[PDB]
Amino acid sequence: MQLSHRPAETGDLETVAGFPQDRDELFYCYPKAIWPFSVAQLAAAIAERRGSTVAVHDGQVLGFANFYQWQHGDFCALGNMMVAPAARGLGVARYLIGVMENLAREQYKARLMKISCFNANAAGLLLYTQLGYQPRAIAERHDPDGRRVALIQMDKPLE
Ligand SMILES: Cc1cc(=O)oc2cc(OP(=O)(O)O)ccc12
Repeated sequence: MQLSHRPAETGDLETVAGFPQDRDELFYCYPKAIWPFSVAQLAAAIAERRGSTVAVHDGQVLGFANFYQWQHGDFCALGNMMVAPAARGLGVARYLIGVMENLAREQYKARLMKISCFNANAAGLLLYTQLGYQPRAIAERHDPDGRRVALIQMDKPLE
């Protein structure tokens, strides 16, 4: 894996919008989105968020992430973390999370990164734990079927 990163571009939209493979995956990375996902929904998120970034390997966009909260001198909150289906488990999310941690430190002077993860997303909970994130709180949310889910709110000091 030879990964690089750059800001997301218009031309990447269609690729990235192809990443969520089912309603659960879309919900875990973008819970306000409606299935089926679309470029317009992704672009609307990008326009109201900050730091939309892609990860690239062998000429392919393999990952995407941004911030949905940012508070200068304080923290950022990571969201829209998506990985191409052929590139799962290969370190793309770990890579991009490290890039986003640097961006939060450098641009926003953040002392903390927040990641919230829905309870069903075991792979996410385990990854964030490996990367040094700690659970802090659990909040109730509702999924598109009106069923109660638990949002596990995690954080990590930055340096
Ligand atoms: C997990 C997740 C990803 C994302 O991109 O946005 C989120 C936005 C969220 O907003 P509320 O706290 O429900 O207002 C919750 C979770 C996420």
